[PDB]
Amino acid sequence: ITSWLYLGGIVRHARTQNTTKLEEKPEYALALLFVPVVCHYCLLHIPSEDLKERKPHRYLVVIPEIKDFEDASQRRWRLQQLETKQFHVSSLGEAGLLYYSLDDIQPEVAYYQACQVWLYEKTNKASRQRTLMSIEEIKIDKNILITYQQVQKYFKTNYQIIKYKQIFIKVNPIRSLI
DNA sequence: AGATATATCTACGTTTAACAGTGGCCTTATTAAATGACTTCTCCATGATCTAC
Repeated sequence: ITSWLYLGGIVRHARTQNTTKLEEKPEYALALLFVPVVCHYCLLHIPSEDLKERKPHRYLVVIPEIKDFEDASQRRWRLQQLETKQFHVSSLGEAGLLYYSLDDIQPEVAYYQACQVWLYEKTNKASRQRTLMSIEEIKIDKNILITYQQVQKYFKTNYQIIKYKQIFIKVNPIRSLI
C-alpha cells in the first residue's frame, strides 16, 4: 500500500521502494480505501498570522475512535449539519471538540469519546504537497464537553468577515485557550 | 604582732492645679503615543521510464 491509502505510510527510503512498502490484507485495504468518508476536515488559522495577510491552508483531519458502526454513522450525519464557518478553528483541540459538539448528552450514560487530529501543513512556502506535522489524541468526557458547550454559549462566535472573494473568519482565541 | 569590736551626727520637703489646639482645605487642566515591519531557503512522495549487466 501507499500513503494515499494509509495516511503517514510513506516509504522512508525511496531507494528501497520495492521491498520496504507497507503490506496489508485485501479487506483492510478496502477499509483503507473507504477511510476518507468518515473523517472530517477543518482549516487551521494561526493566531499570530493575520488572516487578511494569510489565507488558511493548514488542514486538520479528525479521525474518531470507533465504538459502534451506528453510533459513528449517526454522529457523522449529525456533524454534516454544521456551517463551514464553524469548521475554521484556531486549535487542534477546537476541531476535535467541534467533531463531538453535536453529540447527544445522556446523564445516565457515562459519555466518553476519543478521536485523533492529524495536522497537514506545507513545510515551506513553495512546498508542493502537505506533510503530516502533528497528531494529537483527544479524550472528551461529560464534564469537558458540557464546559465546552458553556464556553460556546457565553463566548462569541466567529466573525464571518466577507471581502472581495474573501470570506475571512474571526475565531475567538479565548474559546480555544479554554 | 595578731585578733577583735567599734565608730563613722543631719535632714527634710523635693510642687501642689489646669490645659496637651481650637477651623478650613488634602489639587485644580491635559495628554493615556505618535510608524513600520508579523520569515527569510531547503529538505517532496511515488511511480513510470531509462539503462547497464
